[PDB]
Amino acid sequence: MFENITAAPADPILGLADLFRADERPGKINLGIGVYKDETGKTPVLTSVKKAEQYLLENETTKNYLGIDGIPEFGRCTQELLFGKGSALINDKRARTAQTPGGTGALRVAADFLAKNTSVKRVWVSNPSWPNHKSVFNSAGLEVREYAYYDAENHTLDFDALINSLNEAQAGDVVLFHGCCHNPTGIDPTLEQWQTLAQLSVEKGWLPLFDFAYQGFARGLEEDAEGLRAFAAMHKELIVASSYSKNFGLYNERVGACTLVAADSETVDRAFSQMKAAIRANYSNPPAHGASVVATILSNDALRAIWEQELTDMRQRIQRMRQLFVNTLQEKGANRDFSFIIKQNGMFSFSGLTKEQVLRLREEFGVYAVASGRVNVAGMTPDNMAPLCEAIVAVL
Amino acid sequence: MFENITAAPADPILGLADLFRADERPGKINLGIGVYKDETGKTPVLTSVKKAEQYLLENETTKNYLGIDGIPEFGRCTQELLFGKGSALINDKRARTAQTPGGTGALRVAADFLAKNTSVKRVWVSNPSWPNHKSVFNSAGLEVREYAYYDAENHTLDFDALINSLNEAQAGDVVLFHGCCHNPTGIDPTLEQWQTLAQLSVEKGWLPLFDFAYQGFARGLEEDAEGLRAFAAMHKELIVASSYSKNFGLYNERVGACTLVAADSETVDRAFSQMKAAIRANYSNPPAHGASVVATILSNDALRAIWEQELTDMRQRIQRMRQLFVNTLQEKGANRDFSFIIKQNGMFSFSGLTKEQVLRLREEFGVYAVASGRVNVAGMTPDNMAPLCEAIVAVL
Ligand SMILES: Cc1ncc(COP(=O)(O)O)c(CN)c1O
Ligand SMILES: Cc1ncc(COP(=O)(O)O)c(CN)c1O
Repeated sequence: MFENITAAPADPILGLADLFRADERPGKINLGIGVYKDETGKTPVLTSVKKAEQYLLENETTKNYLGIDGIPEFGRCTQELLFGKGSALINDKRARTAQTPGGTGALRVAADFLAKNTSVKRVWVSNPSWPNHKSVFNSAGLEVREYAYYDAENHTLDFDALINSLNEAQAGDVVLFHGCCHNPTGIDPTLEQWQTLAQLSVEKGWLPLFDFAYQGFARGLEEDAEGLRAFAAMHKELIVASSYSKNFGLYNERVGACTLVAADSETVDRAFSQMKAAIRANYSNPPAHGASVVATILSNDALRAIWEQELTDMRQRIQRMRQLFVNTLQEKGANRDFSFIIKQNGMFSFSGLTKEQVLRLREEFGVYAVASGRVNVAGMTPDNMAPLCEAIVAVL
Repeated sequence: MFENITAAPADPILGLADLFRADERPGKINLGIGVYKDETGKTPVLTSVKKAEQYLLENETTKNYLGIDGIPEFGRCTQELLFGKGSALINDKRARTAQTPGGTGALRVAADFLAKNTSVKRVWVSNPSWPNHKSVFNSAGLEVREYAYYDAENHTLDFDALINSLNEAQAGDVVLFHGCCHNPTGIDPTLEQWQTLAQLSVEKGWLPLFDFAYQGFARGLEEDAEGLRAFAAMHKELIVASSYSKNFGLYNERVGACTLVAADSETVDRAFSQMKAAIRANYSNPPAHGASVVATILSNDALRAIWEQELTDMRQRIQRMRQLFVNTLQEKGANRDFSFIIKQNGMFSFSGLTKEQVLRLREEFGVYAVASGRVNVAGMTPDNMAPLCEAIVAVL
């Protein structure tokens, strides 16, 4: 049965990682990483999370299965983060949330749900995006089409190209939007651009699918949800796939959510019953520990305050590295302005380096980025910034 | 897009559960439950698990993502449980294990892997089986066909009917086997019957898929794997979907494994690369906490001993209830043979009650079983056995 199976394509991520580990040079630097690191180069467990885990160790008396949609408090806390306390969507019971194994798990549940219960055949994704978006949607039998996004000359949102691309989208297509901190570019729509897109989406009959993996890493929890909430105010229907992997530092515990929104409570409940069937046929019901930590923290005033400040510390450290990177580069020698780095949001930015410059940075200087030129600014520290920048300047 | 979606079918499980909850009668009894309960009617966190969770709280310093296939130690320990320490499959590196979100997650990964990378179109499942088997395989686009299994006259394995049924299976079809503790019947092949089936499967070109959710609940860890190991000795290729939900009491942490076996190490590694691709496009990588507890316990002599004895305590309590149920039915005036209950394995048995008897049980006596007559003998205790049996005798 298995003798003729073709090996999966290479996987550049695992990948880049292995080469970096094998590298014997001082002082090699990994900017290809996909997680947050603090100023010491570690990805610690958040203190709020440790405190919550201690509470669960002390208080859990069973591991009995959760419901298919997971912990109810997790679902309520999730909708308040997405839509805001007092949102009409919440008041009108127009939204149902399933706890999922990570943001990826939410995307796949959304995809399976749409493939089996609607006429959706196609999902529009930005070029560039997270590379697993195409894999997830194709796995459910959905075609992925790309829309233009990045102005490589100005390192900005090519808004005109975006709108032009998306005019090829038919009514009933899904259009995926990164809620904030676009991966890989760090370039997000302004609020006014979000509002324009919301209006266009209504007119053209798109189903919006928000991928919200970095809430809190651009400007703040509420600010980062402005775009989503502009869409929510304009649409009867939408889906949100959110993730707590980065903003709770809970990557490996697989903590995310798929939130379904419809015109009213009867419609969303009926539709959500099929979303639950899609979950049942995949992993049956979701892993408690990470989501329980999230619910425990979000619903406790003391823990939530500690967590919100840890998330603010992460957001602020990323911003300090963006500033320190620009200063260190090019007040000391470099190319057509790197100030675009200060305006971008989240852990990631395209550096503007070519695939060959990136290879030369790996081979000659032991500095690792992804072939697209994406760098994770949280892999930067005050201590490694000077050598990093000296290497970059050398390949310009 | 969602206005015309059809509601998912009713869900008899949630279902039975809700009706039971709402029932205001003493002394209602729930035998429809799908988990272990101890003699006090609780489903505790195992002590070994609590000890491991304390160790992880003390020692974890990151939640950074696991690899796609999860914790390596979890994989090694899983293969030793399945195949035995010193198995040729292990020595010859013919097996690859992915940590998955529960046994359900393992089944879905197997199904996606098979649908996308092989010519498999059909999976044969016993009639009866766990009702989610059909949903999982269908979700991946695979047809499910049923083979005969249960002799309702003798409360035994209808081995002739099984073999006759399966002769309609074509070469290249998947045949699913429950490894031990068949759900819902508690009826397992004898070792000689497993050996006959292993020979037949080789001759007919079936791909065996073992669903191994109750290792340790029939006779013991090694004994319960005899059937699987008889197949492993005879086949180049097979898949195992195992679960740690029941035997570690880790239901909601979603802890299972999908183990792929091929003729040699080159073939299994190449095929496993596509199994990892199937995982990546689903939930990306698996939840650490439950599997880490399992690896921590299995790889530590002290914890493993505490855990093996807790599992033995569960197996033995189930056996004591089987005996007490048969004795008490006799003593309450059932004038018929229930001795078949003593020979069946695991938490579940068909009581032999009709769907109407089961409804009458619920309505007149507040005793809840599944409509098929399946009862969970771990819902039985020395204290509730007499009323339970009085009610049953009353509807015979
Ligand atoms: C845009 C985007 N979508 C989804 C994911 C997947 O997140 P998770 O690890 O929670 O599955 C990521 C990576 N955090 C991402 O960047
Ligand atoms: C035969 C069978 N297969 C798989 C499962 C699902 O197990 P899990 O909860 O680990 O996904 C069950 C329920 N334990 C089962 O009885």
